[PDB]
Amino acid sequence: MDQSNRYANLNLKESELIAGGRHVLCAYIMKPKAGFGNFIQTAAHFAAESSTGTNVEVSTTDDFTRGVDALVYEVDEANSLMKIAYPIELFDRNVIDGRAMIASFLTLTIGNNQGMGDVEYAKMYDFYVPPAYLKLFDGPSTTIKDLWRVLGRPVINGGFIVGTIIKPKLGLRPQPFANACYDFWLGGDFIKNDEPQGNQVFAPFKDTVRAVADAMRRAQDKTGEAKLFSFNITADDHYEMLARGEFILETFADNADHIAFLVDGYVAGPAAVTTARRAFPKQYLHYHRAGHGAVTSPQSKRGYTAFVLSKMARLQGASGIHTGTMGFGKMEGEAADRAIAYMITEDAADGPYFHQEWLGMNPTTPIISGGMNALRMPGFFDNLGHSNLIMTAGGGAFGHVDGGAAGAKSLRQAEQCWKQGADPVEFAKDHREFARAFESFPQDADKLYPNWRAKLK
Amino acid sequence: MDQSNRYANLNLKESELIAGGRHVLCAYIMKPKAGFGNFIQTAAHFAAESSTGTNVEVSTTDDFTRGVDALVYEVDEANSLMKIAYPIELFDRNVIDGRAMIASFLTLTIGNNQGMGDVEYAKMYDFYVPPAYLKLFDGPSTTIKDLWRVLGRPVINGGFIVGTIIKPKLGLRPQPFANACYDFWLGGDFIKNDEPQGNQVFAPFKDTVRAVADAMRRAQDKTGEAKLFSFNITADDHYEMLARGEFILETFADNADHIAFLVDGYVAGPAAVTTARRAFPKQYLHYHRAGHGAVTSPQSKRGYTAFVLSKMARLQGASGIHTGTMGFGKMEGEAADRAIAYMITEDAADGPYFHQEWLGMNPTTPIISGGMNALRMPGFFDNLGHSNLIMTAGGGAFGHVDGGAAGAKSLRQAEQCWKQGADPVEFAKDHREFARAFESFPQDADKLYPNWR
Amino acid sequence: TTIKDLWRVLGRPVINGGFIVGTIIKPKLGLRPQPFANACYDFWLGGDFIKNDEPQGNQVFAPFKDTVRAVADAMRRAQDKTGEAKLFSFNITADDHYEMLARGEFILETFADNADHIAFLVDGYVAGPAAVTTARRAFPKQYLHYHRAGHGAVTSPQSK
Ligand SMILES: [Mg+2]
Ligand SMILES: [Mg+2]
Repeated sequence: MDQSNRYANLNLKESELIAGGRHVLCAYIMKPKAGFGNFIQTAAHFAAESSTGTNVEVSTTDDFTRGVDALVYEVDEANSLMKIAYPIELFDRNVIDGRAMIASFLTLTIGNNQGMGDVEYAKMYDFYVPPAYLKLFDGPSTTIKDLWRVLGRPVINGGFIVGTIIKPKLGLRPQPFANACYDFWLGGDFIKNDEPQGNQVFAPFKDTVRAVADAMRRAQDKTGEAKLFSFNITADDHYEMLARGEFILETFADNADHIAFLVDGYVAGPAAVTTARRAFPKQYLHYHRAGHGAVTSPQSKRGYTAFVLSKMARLQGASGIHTGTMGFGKMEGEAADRAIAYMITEDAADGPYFHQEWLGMNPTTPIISGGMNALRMPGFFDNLGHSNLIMTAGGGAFGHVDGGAAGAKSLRQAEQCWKQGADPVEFAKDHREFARAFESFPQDADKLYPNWRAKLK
Repeated sequence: MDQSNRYANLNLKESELIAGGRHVLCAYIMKPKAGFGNFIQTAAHFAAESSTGTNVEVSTTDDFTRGVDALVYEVDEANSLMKIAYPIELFDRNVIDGRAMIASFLTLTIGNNQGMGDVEYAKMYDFYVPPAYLKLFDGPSTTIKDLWRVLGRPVINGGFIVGTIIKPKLGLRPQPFANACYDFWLGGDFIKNDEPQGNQVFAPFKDTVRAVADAMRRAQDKTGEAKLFSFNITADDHYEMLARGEFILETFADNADHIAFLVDGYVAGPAAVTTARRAFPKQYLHYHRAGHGAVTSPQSKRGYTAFVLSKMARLQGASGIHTGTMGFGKMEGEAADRAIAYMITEDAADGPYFHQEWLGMNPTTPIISGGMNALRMPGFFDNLGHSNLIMTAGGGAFGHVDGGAAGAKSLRQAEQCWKQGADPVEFAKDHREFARAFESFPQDADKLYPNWR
Repeated sequence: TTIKDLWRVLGRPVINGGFIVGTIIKPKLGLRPQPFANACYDFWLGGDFIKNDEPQGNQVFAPFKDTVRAVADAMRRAQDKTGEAKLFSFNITADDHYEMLARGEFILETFADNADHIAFLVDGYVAGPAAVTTARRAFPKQYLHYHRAGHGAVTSPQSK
């Protein structure tokens, strides 16, 4: 059956839908399967499956139902574009506090529509949230501002947070793990657990947390500077997440405000993110997106983009989220992903299809991770336009010839170099640790700074 | 960094890895990106990223780390096949109870490896869980057995549970919603909330729950048979899920054991599933997989298959999960998906790559939903081989010419027809409601039963 | 939570959103639930914000649950008539931490889609820092209205 009469209204104007403030708008790149309806027919069916409908007419359908139908308001078949308007009354709300839930947004806008037999593929590229729905989201409670304050930096434009991941990803016992933390902290600010690190049998959670707490205390006493750690508290069980978080804060004691909580938000889901967000609003919530590539990759024609994911994470209340290296590291990414960073940090920003006003909702920090080092940094910062962010370089720090501490300093210096607009090769002459990064990663040094060896050694 | 020397050992035998009981095994269909390492090099890097490694050598790496490395033990480049052995010590365990978590399995085996710059794509098709790891998973607490007991059916081979979804998907107010439930329940057993139904402003949760409870009481008094409802308790907030669940059970009272709890497990995640599983172990946990098609579709070359999803759901403790219509309904699916059902229901079963022993872990029910009706059912049951399952037909029930109750009866009769081995067209002469399904869905009747007129 | 969050609910700009027109329903105590709610509705036809008077709560003549429900109905009616959002600041003060939680939780569930229109008033000087923190930590997303009743015993310039 053809449902385009009911679920398509191409005469609706996007500007009026936005001005009305009663509709969530979603922009998809969609292709119908061969042998079914045309583009508008398939889009109308997509809208029906994503709101009030099904594949057949039902006797229960009355007047009221029609008013909450999702509507295809714009199509561009040549570019495979479909835009759908979802009345805000469709989205589920908490009984306990009347607030919105991202689970409902996902269920309607990217749920059953992903398994439709007449659709080859459909991927969400952007969404618009009006004030009436936006204000019902948690939003971030803790921001980079709170990390800057702990570090003794200015709370506005406090700058670059030098970070790392203790490698190996898994395998280090509690004390060796803690010793590596101490070493890095002599030169750097921030350490994160690698995504799967927790309570493995060879590195029990409580032993590791205690050793790291001792290492932080020692590093702070030596350097006279505050240090930060992001612990993985991810679990299937809500109560396990609470047990981990509570143990950490009590253990760190006077250093409890130096602690972020990492959550594997993509694989554990929105429920895990919210547990951390609502139980620990005063602790920086570090959304780790491990597994997101299954849908967000440009190779994928389904689900949603990294842009959409990041925008949702801000609404969920992530204090920071991994935005990728934007083509400058080892993982998949593009230079145009800078727009992701601005969507999560600014009060107003443009997506690929919709302009978004955040109405003073707190920003989410871009966390930069994956195959970065001191040499690759100036190019990254040039593309982005700022260094108010966290960057974690595991290999870039501990792979430095002179070790972790020196590795941390080369990262520090690389951003200092970028900030003062200096030539990296010339800058390196007067900055040892940064100059030693060229020798640590020669392949990168030859590609990025072709004639470095002649000038430097 | 060529990391094949450390993270690849093709001389390891799969049979010995299984016999040892110390490794989770994963089977992936993978393709390297052009311009990087070869197949084995890329697989080794994949294994490193999925366990102990990174893209560069690090000074901190000691010899203990080497013992917990994931290892590529088998490759078949021509068929894009890569098999990896993950030592069970890698997987995270609860501090509170020492039990396993699926979140850790997912993070290692299908996490950061999905964003690697040197991999075009990689999708998991099967996994093997040894006894030492398997026994640490929750597993299902409630099964179809418990639903059969409530219905007054035999607890062994209690048969087909006739179900539906109250359509429209959203839009019905509490009393009209409840009236439709009552109507269906005159002929059927089971009703589920549609995946997004909850506490919308036009149909508040508490008003709807109360109206449905009244409708169940009325339908049970009229028919003299027990009726079942599966309520959506999904939420981002753990405490919201608890509030919904607790309210429902207190409201239904003496009918509280007639209630299943539906969780949008794919979009809300494992954390939401576990909340329901651990807080309400005595209530049938209905895993709704909405959104799964983003990765599970054969069109997708990434993430994991529907088979893998279903197998994980059993470990998580789903009492039932949607397995799709196996090519017989409106959604994407294939006849070979019958193997999904057997993996979730049997104590021993074969996946596409690994044989799995469940060690007496409870079964997860196959829930059949999406564009089904009485006409499409006999073909579905023939392919599967049994009718010990729940089937929900929204359009197939309320789209019936005579209405919901008659729609329910046509579904009942369609399974009776299959069970007896009768010809659907001839069976329909003696069974009105089933015969009226041909008239209700003529397009389907013409394809499946050409000369029905 | 700040005034920014109240401005957002009112549909005002989040920067310099301006003046929030408020009142206290007088008499301070004595109004039964429905007369109390009727007075709220009346004021809300022209104003934004209503606060409980400091001692208003669960008096025997105006039970807490009956009053909260009547006010919720009055807010809904006033918003439907005016087409503008309305705000209420409820007194949740108690000696018992769990009483404060019971009151707060009841209010938010009752107001439902209007739960972000609710502030929580605490008699912070007389009940003390412990009461303030209960509200602050249990309900961080609800505007915390510190009522200072009794402060004059020390803060007055007459006091040395
Ligand atoms: Mg990592
Ligand atoms: Mg459905």
